[PDB]
Amino acid sequence: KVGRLIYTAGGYFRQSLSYLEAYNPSNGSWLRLADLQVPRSGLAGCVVGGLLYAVGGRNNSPDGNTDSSALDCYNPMTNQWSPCASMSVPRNRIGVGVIDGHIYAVGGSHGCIHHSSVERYEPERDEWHLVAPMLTRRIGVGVAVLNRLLYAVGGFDGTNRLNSAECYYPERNEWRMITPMNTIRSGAGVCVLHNCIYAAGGYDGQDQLNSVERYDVETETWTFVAPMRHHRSALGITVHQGKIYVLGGYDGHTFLDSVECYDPDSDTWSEVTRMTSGRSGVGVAVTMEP
Ligand SMILES: COc1cccc(S(=O)(=O)N(CC(=O)O)c2cccc(-n3ncc(C(=O)O)c3[C@H]3C[C@@H]3c3ccccc3)c2)c1
Repeated sequence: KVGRLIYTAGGYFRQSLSYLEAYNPSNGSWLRLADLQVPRSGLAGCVVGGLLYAVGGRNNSPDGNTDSSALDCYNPMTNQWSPCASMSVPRNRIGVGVIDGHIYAVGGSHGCIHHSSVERYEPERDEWHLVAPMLTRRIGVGVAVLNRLLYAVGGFDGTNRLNSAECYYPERNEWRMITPMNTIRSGAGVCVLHNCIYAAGGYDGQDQLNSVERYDVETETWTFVAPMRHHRSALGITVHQGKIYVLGGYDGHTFLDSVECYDPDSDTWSEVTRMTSGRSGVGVAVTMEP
């Protein structure tokens, strides 16, 4: 369990970014690691087998906006990125989750197209295949996995921001609606802690949010917990040693460098570190130090 870092990849400030940086909660240090081969914002990060994956996004640059179908793999042992097989379609503002060593890519946008499609990556075979699509088109969708079920939360369907959510049951290759959130959220951070799916922040169509609510998969209720100190949309999120960490985002005025940490035992947030520069739309995941 020792030696794990919080990795943040890509993001946005003025343009899409190629940064890969890793925070050590044990000593407060940040490390700058190998840049992404292509700058990307609106991507998602995940880890399988100790390897860090960067999935989808968009390269917003002065000379273009290119939505990404890319899957790239970072090995901390080598400090090198390697391309993997690309997805069927570009997916900006994507959500991803891992079930039993397989990466699920959910939703996202391609130009004005809002995807309901979903595809699954097999790392050993380096292949993507489409699975059943969601019941709703969703970009800026939050995704997390609990008890080998995959949850897609909120987002934007092309017309409305959403409080709805749904769950994918792999053995039936089927999606079902779950209880909707209390709050409309696009671009929230979604993660799993204990027996709940948490949705932190986002944009409700009017303001960036500091509220946080959690879905109890047993009781099927959404309950608010303590709000974050900072309102933020397009934040990064992960869980580490029983606590939630939120990284960066946009508060309506500033691209935040703030990293906050939620303690579920006390139901409190605290500010634990700052990123090296403010940014939004990062991918985040946890694995061993390089
Ligand atoms: C002012 O500049 C910025 C401020 C913050 C972030 C960024 S971003 O570069 O990181 N980026 C932006 C990109 O992909 O082009 C991005 C990435 C992931 C999630 C979201 N996100 N969060 C809420 C909503 C919403 O409006 O419902 C959306 C975004 C998708 C939805 C949207 C966009 C346009 C019109 C309607 C709806 C955005 C830029």
